[PDB]
Amino acid sequence: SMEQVAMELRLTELTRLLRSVLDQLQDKDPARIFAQPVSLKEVPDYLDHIKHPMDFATMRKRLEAQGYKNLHEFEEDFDLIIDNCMKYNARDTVFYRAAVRLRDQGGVVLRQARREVDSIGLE
Ligand SMILES: Cc1cc(NC(=O)C2CC2)on1
Ligand code: NA
Repeated sequence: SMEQVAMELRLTELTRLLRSVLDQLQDKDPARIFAQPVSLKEVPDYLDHIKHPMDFATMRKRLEAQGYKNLHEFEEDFDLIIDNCMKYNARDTVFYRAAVRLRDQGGVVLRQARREVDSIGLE
């Protein structure tokens, strides 16, 4: 149907916006601490601590499959990256501190992203 095509166009446009958002958020992780899944070779007990691992590569996979239907779903995964890190790692670590900085700098990007999604009507 034409209606189905219209919704699919909206999803494609949301995906384009979120790709730009994801690139901007990842730029706020210059150490690439969140670029890939936490290594279970490096951290064998990780899944005993963290029930829903997340990282930028995993987000990008979902994104290019158009697996984010709205901004909320995308933000949920971004928040997992930060929240998982701040639980597993202590306050005085480069890991925890990278998450705090990503959260703070990322908030700015996401604030304007919400306006664009609403204004254009992408969800
Ligand atoms: C625990 C834990 C580890 C990480 N990140 C990394 O180790 C990437 C390679 C630098 O995030 N949380
Ligand atoms: Na902790």
